[PDB]
Amino acid sequence: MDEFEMIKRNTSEIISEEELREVLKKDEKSAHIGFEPSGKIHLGHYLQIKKMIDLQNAGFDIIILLADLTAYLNQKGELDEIRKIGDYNKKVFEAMGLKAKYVYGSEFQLDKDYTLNVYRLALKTTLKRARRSMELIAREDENPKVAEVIYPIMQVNHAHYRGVDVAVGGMEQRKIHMLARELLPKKVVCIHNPVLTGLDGEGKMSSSKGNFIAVDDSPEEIRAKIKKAYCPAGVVEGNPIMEIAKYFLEYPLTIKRPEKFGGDLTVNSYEELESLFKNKELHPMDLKNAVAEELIKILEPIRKRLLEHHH
Amino acid sequence: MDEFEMIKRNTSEIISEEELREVLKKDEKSAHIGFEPSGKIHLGHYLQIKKMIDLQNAGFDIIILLADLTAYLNQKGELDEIRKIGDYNKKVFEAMGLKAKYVYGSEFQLDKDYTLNVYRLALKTTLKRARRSMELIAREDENPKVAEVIYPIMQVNHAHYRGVDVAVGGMEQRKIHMLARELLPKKVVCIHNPVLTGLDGEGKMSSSKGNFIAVDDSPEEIRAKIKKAYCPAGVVEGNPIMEIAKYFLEYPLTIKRPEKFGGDLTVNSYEELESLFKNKELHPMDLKNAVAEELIKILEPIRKRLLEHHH
Ligand SMILES: N[C@@H](Cc1ccc(O)c([N+](=O)[O-])c1)C(=O)O
Ligand SMILES: N[C@@H](Cc1ccc(O)c([N+](=O)[O-])c1)C(=O)O
Ligand SMILES: N[C@@H](Cc1ccc(O)c([N+](=O)[O-])c1)C(=O)O
Ligand SMILES: N[C@@H](Cc1ccc(O)c([N+](=O)[O-])c1)C(=O)O
Ligand code: NA
Ligand code: NA
Repeated sequence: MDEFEMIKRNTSEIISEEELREVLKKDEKSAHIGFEPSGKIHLGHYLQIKKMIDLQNAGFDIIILLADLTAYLNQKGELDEIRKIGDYNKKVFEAMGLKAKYVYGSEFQLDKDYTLNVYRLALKTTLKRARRSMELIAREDENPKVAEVIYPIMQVNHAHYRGVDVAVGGMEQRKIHMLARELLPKKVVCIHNPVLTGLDGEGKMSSSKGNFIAVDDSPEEIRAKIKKAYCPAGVVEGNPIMEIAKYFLEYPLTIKRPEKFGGDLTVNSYEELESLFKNKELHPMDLKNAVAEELIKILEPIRKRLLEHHH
Repeated sequence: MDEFEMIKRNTSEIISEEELREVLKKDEKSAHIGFEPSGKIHLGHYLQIKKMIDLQNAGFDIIILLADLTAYLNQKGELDEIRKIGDYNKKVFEAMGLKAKYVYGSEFQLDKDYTLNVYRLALKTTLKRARRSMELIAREDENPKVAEVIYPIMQVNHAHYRGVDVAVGGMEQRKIHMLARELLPKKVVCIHNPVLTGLDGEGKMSSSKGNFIAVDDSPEEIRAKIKKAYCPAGVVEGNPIMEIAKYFLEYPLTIKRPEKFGGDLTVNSYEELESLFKNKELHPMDLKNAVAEELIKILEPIRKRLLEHHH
């Protein structure tokens, strides 16, 4: 497993693998990701931070944007409060083990030169394209605002401003990134991570949809959340519990079961787990129980680092 | 005729007359108008400059924005060239007799605080409202750009930034001004001047439609343009020649005619002219001839001031 395969692990798409290969030959390389500050940091965040750590171990210089200004544009409240959530988010990301350069968008995104560039990009971006690129990002609004279409070109310009080699995001970011790749002189390699299904199975996992597991949830909270989750037997597609097994659990893995249900079961790989589960050889409740306990152990260091701040 | 009536002369609407009355009681009062730089200055410009001179004589401090940045947003070309046209436009406005403070939008519209305000207004302005407000302003584009909707909120913020008492524009500006009146804490009095019909009668007079009389056109040019113009007998509505008689000619006025067509005719007022013309007592060609000669004499000082620069 070389650096390229490590980086590709568990991604949905890399635009493009040949360009990424060229980047990996450089000694000095940069990757960045931006996060609108969020009041709870959940497994979707952690999946992305995990990817930044992968890149960091591949020799990348890592930048994390606390995207306070685009969060303001996306109707998340005042800037001062957004900034305070940003500082909390940074502490969580540090607790996750990421030492990086943390920057607030408003530190530079209001400079004359940045703004002039944003306006130059606004001349090249159609309203229709801008709106399409925000479909999975914009706060729901029956009356969309001008701010919605300024949002994507801020994110495009950021990649230009920083000269970063690689941009990372969830798949929800992919249309903004392909806009960047179309408009900017330097083409950024984009790495997109899968969108986690929320615990209800109804939509995507989000801080605003109340369908997430937070990295600092208590053990009892996690058990309850998993126990209630959508997880139909034989079904992997849109199964949030199977997703968690695929992206966060360490293998080989021992699923503990009562002997009257077959007793303990050791899987050496997610793919092994997947066949057992598709073949209805693994009951949803036994999967839930194992996922819950292993995730508790996975998140424990993060929760304890954050709880030590209170102590 | 007091200051209020002088200011109201030949306007299409004042939003609102009661607010304007309150402004006129102040000793220190400000009015502004903005112009995207234009390669030819025409009678539509002159009508608006005439209104600024009216205000100036009413004791208003006058500001003229050479709107280089919004012109850039509206797809009029580079900024450096736009700025050069702006400087030419200023010289024409001076030749028209307006001594004022001339400012370029880019001198201040890119400052951090200005931009932050623009983004705050973008949170309160719907895309639909922004687009509607640009219907008569935006360059024709089958694929409208994000820049189109940033444009109006720049103009709104400008009024906020300057704290001006009065904003002046053609009626094409009225939806942007009513947006300003809705969003800003200080309500600006808006004075709207009529939109001149182009010489073809087909649409509005514009620098880009080639249907205008420029203030520096030669006498022979003006005669030709007027001679070719739409001017149907008995019709005042959308008659560009009658419009010119109403907004630019001095009364009383002598229309010279051959005796075989009734001989010279003296009208003491546009309204007099209008009845003679509606009653088909005035032939279009005699109207054209008089309009042409009087307009030539009206524009002569402007043309000579500008021609003295070459000399
Ligand atoms: N769109 C990201 C936030 C973001 C990512 C990258 C960026 O460069 C910027 N930005 O420039 O403000 C913002 C989100 O959904 O959380
Ligand atoms: N179309 C997406 C947009 C969206 C998704 C998730 C979110 O958390 C937010 N949000 O915070 O505003 C917005 C949706 O399902 O709503
Ligand atoms: N919309 C005006 C130009 C303009 C008027 C007033 C203004 O404040 C600004 N502006 O702020 O850039 C621009 C035109 O059609 O020519
Ligand atoms: N809808 C208007 C917009 C417009 C009018 C006049 C103009 O000069 C320009 N322009 O310069 O782009 C634009 C039109 O008839 O085209
Ligand atoms: Na080296
Ligand atoms: Na006084």
